[PDB]
Amino acid sequence: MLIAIEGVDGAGKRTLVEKLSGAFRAAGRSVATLAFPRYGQSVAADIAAEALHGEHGDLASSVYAMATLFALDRAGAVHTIQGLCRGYDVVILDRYVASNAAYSAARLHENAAGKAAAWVQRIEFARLGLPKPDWQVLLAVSAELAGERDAELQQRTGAVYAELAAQGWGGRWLVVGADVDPGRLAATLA
Amino acid sequence: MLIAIEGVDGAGKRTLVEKLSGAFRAAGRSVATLAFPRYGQSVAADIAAEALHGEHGDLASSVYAMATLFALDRAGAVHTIQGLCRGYDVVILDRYVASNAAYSAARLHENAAGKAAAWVQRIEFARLGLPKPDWQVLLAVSAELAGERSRGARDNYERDAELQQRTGAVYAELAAQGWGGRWLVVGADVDPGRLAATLA
Ligand SMILES: Cc1cn([C@H]2C[C@H](N=[N+]=[N-])[C@@H](COP(=O)(O)O)O2)c(=O)[nH]c1=O
Repeated sequence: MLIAIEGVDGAGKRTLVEKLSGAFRAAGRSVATLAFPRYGQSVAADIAAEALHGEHGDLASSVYAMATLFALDRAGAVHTIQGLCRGYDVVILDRYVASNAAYSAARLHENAAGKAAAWVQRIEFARLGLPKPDWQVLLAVSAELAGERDAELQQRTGAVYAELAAQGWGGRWLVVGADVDPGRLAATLA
Repeated sequence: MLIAIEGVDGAGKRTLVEKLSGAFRAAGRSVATLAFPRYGQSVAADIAAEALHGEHGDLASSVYAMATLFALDRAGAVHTIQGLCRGYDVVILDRYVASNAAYSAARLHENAAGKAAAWVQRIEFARLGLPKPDWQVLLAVSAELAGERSRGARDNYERDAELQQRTGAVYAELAAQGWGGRWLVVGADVDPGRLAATLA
């Protein structure tokens, strides 16, 4: 089973990944995780990060260029993902293909049913061969709550996410809070 | 030996690569050739091509983004360029790192002393560790003649007549200062044998 954990930055994804992993193991299943972007593991991911820090000229000014960088990063992890999927019962990804769909649309002031989100599916899932996640778990957080733990882009990204999940973008979604009961979540995703 | 053929679009590089390839084979030197972008062999390349034809939203509008896809295309070809360099006496590349430096600077109305050229330098050679070619051969040609060759669809770069002229100008500067290594500037009527003899 392939599970993607999605949400805005500061939503609490890294932590929810561990908890959900802990719950699945307690239930007698093996679990491997992988996080994106794979900083330090792929040039695409490292250039994207740098671009976001004001490097590489006008690269960051292009929504589709940034999106492509994050996709090329995932493309280079296909062999890894396929490996984890053959060895472990559950593979949990800290951010996946929907992160590109959500942030790209938000930067373009589009919505989940827009072109950028449609484009992400055609590119990553079919052309690059990234496995479509069985479950996409949205750790939804309001703009207000996120602030506590780029606001406008972040807020709009949160909105695209809420809609992506409601529309079953790329598959079945589940919305949860950071406090969600690990054991109940694992049982629901079994 | 690694030789890179450079020039603007329609300059007639493809041909020169064939002719030079022959001269080398005649002189008893096995030759292999590779062209960039490696269409059909690199998703970065394929996407770059489609982006110049108006696809992938605002991709092509970023000078550095396009340069990056090409740089990433070549990076994923490092092992191959080395595999060729080992199995043949001469490797000929149809466009290489310099293409990226000339076009990127041209798109920015910059010259060889600009940031784009230096940026290309660091990321491709230094960071990505692309093998520096022993020879960079600039195939100079008339801007009028080159443009007509292409008019006879064309992507956003080919339709840009001023881009192609600035690209030629920057190219000449690159070769003139030995950007990235030793260059050789030739005309369309250059004799293959003579050139091959010179290069090797
Ligand atoms: C993995 C991923 C991240 N991103 C974004 C969200 C983030 N924006 N900020 N700041 C940025 C870095 O995300 P991380 O903080 O999780 O590394 O890139 C995408 O746009 N698409 C993707 O596929």
